This record gives sequence, structure tokens and C-alpha cells, in this order.
Amino acid sequence: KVQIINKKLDLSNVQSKCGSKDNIKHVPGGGSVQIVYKPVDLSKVTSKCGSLGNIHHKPGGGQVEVKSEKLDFKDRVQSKIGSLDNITHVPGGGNKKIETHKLTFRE
Amino acid sequence: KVQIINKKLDLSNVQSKCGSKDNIKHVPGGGSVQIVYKPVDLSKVTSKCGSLGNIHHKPGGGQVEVKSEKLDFKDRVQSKIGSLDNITHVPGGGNKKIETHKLTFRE
Amino acid sequence: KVQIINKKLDLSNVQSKCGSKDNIKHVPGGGSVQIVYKPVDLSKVTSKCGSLGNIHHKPGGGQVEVKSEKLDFKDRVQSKIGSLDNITHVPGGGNKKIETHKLTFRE
Repeated sequence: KVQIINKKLDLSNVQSKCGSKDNIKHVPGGGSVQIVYKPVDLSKVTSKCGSLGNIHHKPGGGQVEVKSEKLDFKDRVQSKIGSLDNITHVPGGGNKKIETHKLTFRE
Repeated sequence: KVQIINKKLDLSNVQSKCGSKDNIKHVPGGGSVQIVYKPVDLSKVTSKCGSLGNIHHKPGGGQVEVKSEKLDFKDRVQSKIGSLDNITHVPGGGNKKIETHKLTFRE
Repeated sequence: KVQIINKKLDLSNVQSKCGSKDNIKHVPGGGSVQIVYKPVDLSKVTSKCGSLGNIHHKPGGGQVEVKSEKLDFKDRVQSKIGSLDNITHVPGGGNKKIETHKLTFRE
């Protein structure tokens, strides 16, 4: 009766880089709406019920409401732009990622 | 009775780079709506019920509502643009990704 | 009866870099609304009920409400821009990530 087990994950939710490295840029001249909706939502619902069990699982969702009624721009909207986002994203390293995962079993 | 098991994942939800490396750019002259809807949604619903069990699983979804009523631009909308997004994304590294996954079993 | 187990995760929710490395930039000339909605939401709901058990799980969701009624820009909206975001994101290190995960079992 020699029992030997190596096991990584049995019941797991792994979420990496969720809503990540994000640039949201707005240059309105006039009358502009920008909307960004990033729900990162995670649920383990384990449920045991019965016998007239009245379960009402109701996660209210998000709401966005916009009402513009009176908007007038009588004369002038002018946008003179030179330069957005001068980005040198320079990864210059000759990196070494050594990832040892070694599995020795002598029975 | 020599039992030996190596096993990585049995019940797993892995989510990598979800909604990732994202650029959202708006240059409205006049009267513009930009909408971005990134729900990253994850559920393990384990349910055991019965016997008049009345289950009401209702995750409200997201809502977006836009109402513009009065909008006038009587004279001038002008957009003179030189340069957006001067991006040198320079990965210059001769990287080494060493990934050892070795499986030794001597029975 | 020799029982030996190595096991990493059984019941786990891991969330790394969630809503991460985020730039939100607004340059309105006139009359602009910017909306960003990042809910990072995590739930382990373990439920055992019954027998006229009336469960009302109701997480109110977020609400966004915008009402503009009187908006007039009689004469002039002018936006002269030179430079946004001069970003040298310079990772210059030849980094070494040594990740030893070694699995020795002598039975």
C-alpha cells in the first residue's frame, strides 16, 4: 500500500493580466462621451437546496445612464494638435527565464 | 499496491492576458460617442437541487444608455492634426526562455 | 500504508494584475464625459438550504447616472496642443529569473 501522488491543481480559478496594460485616451473637440466597461467577474457558486427552497441569486449588473438635453455650440470649435503619445517602450534586456520543473520518482 | 501519480490540473479555469495590451483612442471633432464593453466573466456553478426547489440564478447584465436630445453646432468644427502615436515599441533583447519540464519515473 | 502526497492547490481563486498598468487620459475641449467601469469581483458562494428556505442573494450592482439639461457655448472653443505623453518606458536590465521547482521522491 504505497501511495504517492504529486498533483498541482484540483479546484482552481487562475486569472492573470486581466484588464491589463490599457491606455484609454480621449481628445474631444466638442460634445463627446467615452465609455469603458471592464468587469472581471469570478464566481464559484456551490449550491445544495430543495424542499421548497426558493433561491433567488440576483447579482445586480452595472448600469450606465446618459441624458443630455440642451446642447448648443453657437460659433467655434477648433482643435489644432501636434503630437500625442511619443512612446519609446524599450525593453532592451537580454533576459534569461530559467524555469526548472523536474519530476524525480524512484520507486 | 504501488500507486504513483503525477497530474497537473483536474478542475481548473486558467485565463491569461484577458483584455490585455489595449489602446483605445478617440479624437472627436464634434458629436461623438465611443463605447467599449469588455466583460471577462468566469463562473463555476455547481448546483444540486430538487423537490420544488425554485432556483432563480439571474446575474443582471450591464446596461449602457445614451440619450441626446438637443445638439446644434451652428458654425464651425475644425480639426487640424499633425501626429498621433509615435510609438517605437522596441523589444531588443535576445532573450533566453529555458523551460525544463522533466519526467523521471524509475519503478 | 505509506501515504505521501504533494499537492499545490485544491480550492483556490488566484487573480494577478487585475486592472493593472492603466492610463486613462482626457483632453476635452468642450462638453465631454469619460466613464470607466472596472469591477474586479470575486465570490465563493457555498450554500446549503431547503425547507421553505427563501434565499434572496442580491448584490446591488453599480449605477452611473448623468443628466445634463442646459448647455450652451456661445462663441469659442479652441484647443492647441503640442505634446502628450513623452514616455520612455525603458526596461534595460538583462534580468535573470531562476525558478527552481524540483520534485524528488525516493520510495
